[PDB]
Amino acid sequence: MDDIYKAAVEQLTEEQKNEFKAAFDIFVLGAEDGSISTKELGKVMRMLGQNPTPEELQEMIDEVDEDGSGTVDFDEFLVMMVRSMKDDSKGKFKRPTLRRVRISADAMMQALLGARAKGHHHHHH
Ligand SMILES: NCCCCCNS(=O)(=O)c1cccc2c(Cl)cccc12
Ligand SMILES: [Ca+2]
Repeated sequence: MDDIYKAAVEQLTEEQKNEFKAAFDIFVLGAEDGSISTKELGKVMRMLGQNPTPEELQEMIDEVDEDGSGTVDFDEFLVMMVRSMKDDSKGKFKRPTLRRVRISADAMMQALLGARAKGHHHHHH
């Protein structure tokens, strides 16, 4: 959990936090810990059209899980979304060998939000 990523979470207004909070609750649907785990990840990813395995699911969480928690909480959840945005938005550093996982974090949110097709006002974009 980098300070920059942490700041990004706090940089979110009440509406922004509320919107993400809703996704978090859904993400951890049935979660005993309340954090996004492999079980929750698999279900969420399944909706996105993915079929990752438990080992793969844990790896994903590990991507945003810097504390070695093993699960993605509210902090990691926002960080994961911010991480992707920060990349295209900035993409500073960029280690060698290139980066993998072209999965769109925004795309996942759309699946999680659902809304019977009409996910939020289309005018918002
Ligand atoms: N531009 C960097 C993209 C990284 C952000 C997304 N990472 S991801 O492995 O594709 C991913 C997608 C959806 C849910 C995830 C969760 Cl819940 C945890 C870790 C990674 C996840
Ligand atoms: Ca954690």
